[PDB]
Amino acid sequence: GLLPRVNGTPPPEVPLADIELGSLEFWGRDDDFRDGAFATLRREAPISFWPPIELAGLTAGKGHWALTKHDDIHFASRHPEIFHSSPNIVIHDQTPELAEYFGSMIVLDDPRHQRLRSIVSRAFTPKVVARIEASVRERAHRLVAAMIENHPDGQADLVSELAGPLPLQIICDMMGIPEEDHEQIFHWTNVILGFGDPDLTTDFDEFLQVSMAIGGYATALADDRRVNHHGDLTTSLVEAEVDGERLSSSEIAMFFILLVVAGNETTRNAISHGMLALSRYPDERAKWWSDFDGLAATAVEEIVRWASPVVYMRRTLSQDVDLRGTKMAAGDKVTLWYCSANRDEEKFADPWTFDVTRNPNPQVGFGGGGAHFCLGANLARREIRVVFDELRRQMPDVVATEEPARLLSQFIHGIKRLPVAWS
Ligand code: HEM
Ligand SMILES: CC(C)CCC[C@@H](C)[C@H]1CC[C@H]2[C@@H]3C(=O)C=C4C[C@@H](O)CC[C@]4(C)[C@H]3CC[C@]12C
Repeated sequence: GLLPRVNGTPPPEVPLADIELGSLEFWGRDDDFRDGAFATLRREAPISFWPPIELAGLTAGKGHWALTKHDDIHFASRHPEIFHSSPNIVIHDQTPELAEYFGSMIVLDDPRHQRLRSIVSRAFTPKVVARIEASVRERAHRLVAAMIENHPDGQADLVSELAGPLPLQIICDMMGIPEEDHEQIFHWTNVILGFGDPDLTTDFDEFLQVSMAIGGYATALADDRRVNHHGDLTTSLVEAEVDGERLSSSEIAMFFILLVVAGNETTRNAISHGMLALSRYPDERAKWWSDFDGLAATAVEEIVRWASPVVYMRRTLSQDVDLRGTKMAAGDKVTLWYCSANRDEEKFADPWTFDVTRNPNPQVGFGGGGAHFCLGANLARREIRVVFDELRRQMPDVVATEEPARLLSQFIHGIKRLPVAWS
């Protein structure tokens, strides 16, 4: 049931008049239409203004300027003195009731951002990730083995059985979340980054119920670790002193929520889109499987470029900015479309070819660099690598058998369900 594709094919041309970045219906279209829309913007309207989507649109606040060029997204990322992460990194205004749960370091500027990031950043270094490499592989090995055992007919949903669980288990392990609570945590983060998709929720009170629930989970776990320290990130949070003063319970909960949402709702889509690409372009599977360790570094970078799991991130101007002939005003919202930068014809020879040997590969799936560069980048790369190594070893012919069920989202390039089959 997988539709045939030809590597290197550009999307059909999308007329400039047909693009509505502010409509839910646009984000419901398939990737060819979306990719073609962003190609048209790069060529004919590389900076342009759009209204918020209608999803909770009455409280969204103002519209935004869309940056579609790799170099413009780079400039914005590298100059937070102009393009601020405060007050929010999605288009929607962060209302007071949302700020209760989501006013974390990701919506702060330096120096407070850096002081918060430094509490945990040593647990995400390459050498620390190398320590828990063996744990990461054991968890991936066991999940892939369970897929074979749980599905003797050789068919299953890659997302529920592997792509979701592996990153979930790792970040829960690093936070010190008990094994019995994994499913509950994943349900909550699925809803928090699925608002607007009816398979997740379209009811904002249910969203607020979930946010309440994970916030209360976080504070209860932090309260236990304050009494009895463990060697986990939650204990690092309760123990930290920023200029002699400890974090508030509110600050601890927001930080906890940031880490588990980010760890649960990103890598899984790199894996699902990676499987889809290897299914559509079998020469690339054949190349990688023939020399997994020789090709893994370039293959992992190309999977992130192809998937762009985070579609965009917002910034806010503190001064007037005249960029590429477009005059934007102090206080305007500006959006950084990584999904577009990662197809930029000025930065990639042959952007429409999925090439697991690609080098160089200046992909900005982890953002354009700078102060908020993805804290989990090293971890995510290892998570992707070990999952595909275990699929290669245990079920080398695993392939998608249907087009995926796509998450309805402007922010997250989500695959909800991906049927696969193996011999
Ligand atoms: C392939 C997987 C992932 C992708 C594509 C991705 C993408 C991103 C992007 C685009 C940003 C914003 C960068 C910027 O503003 O310049 C970000 C920030 C962040 N990510 Fe990742 N992410 C991934 C996996 C993870 C994982 C597994 C974690 C584990 C906890 C994580 C934790 C974070 C955190 C904490 C931040 C905020 C950093 C800060 O504000 O200083 N991410 N991520
Ligand atoms: C992908 C990761 C790297 C980052 C995750 C960030 C998470 C923890 C946080 C940071 C800011 C939060 C959003 C917000 O402030 C406003 C709204 C509007 C509301 O109508 C629906 C929910 C939404 C999109 C929030 C969803 C959760 C977000 C993205």
